[PDB]
Amino acid sequence: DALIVLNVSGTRFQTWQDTLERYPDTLLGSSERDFFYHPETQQYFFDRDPDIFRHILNFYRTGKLHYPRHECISAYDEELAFFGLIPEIIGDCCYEEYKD
Amino acid sequence: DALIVLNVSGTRFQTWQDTLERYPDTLLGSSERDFFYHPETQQYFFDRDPDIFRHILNFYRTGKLHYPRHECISAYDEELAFFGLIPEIIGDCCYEEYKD
Amino acid sequence: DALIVLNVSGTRFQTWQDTLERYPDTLLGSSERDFFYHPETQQYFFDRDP
Repeated sequence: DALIVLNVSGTRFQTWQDTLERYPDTLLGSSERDFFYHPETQQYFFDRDPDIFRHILNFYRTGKLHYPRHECISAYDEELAFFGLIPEIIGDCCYEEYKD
Repeated sequence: DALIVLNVSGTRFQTWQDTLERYPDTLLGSSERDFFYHPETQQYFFDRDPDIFRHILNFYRTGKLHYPRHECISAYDEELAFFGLIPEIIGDCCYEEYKD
Repeated sequence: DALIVLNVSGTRFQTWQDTLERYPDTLLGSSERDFFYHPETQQYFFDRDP
């Protein structure tokens, strides 16, 4: 029973190994996180926008992702492409409004 | 009393013990808070997003809660279910807005 | 030249004395902040919505 502290260009978060590494297909669930890991400070630094990463954390928490309404799409698209998320699992209502 | 420094999937929050205990029938008021107690780190990890936790703490502050207009309802009702919070207590104007 | 760290039910912030105490009419600019001050932790705790 261990949880790690990972920071994304500022605000940090606490994640369990099983929750974060249950989707090996995405870069988050692979070993590339160790590339972003910084053992010198015991932190996993991603250096990205610290609001969409929160949505990705909620998605991994529940298995379903939602799209922020005030973060637009040309900021959401870049984050979902950099993080390698699947854009076809982002909720049901949120999927429709994001597509619209 | 004491301002317990607890973080919920990221940033931390502190609030008095009695203010937390004003709703003992809820998960936080009852002994489930001790079940989430982490004496090794002196925090109460809920594995829940801090955004909805802010509204939950606002509810534990007073007799009224408010629902923001932007975030999706699904995650909000999920957080309501996990915290054991009743859904017919979420303000009055915000209640009808959530209803529609 | 000194700035204080004040926390409001969680997330904390850094404020200069002149900026925070330039409006004495409001409770923030008065001495009641010392009532919310916690010298035991060197923090000014308000415990409100952040």
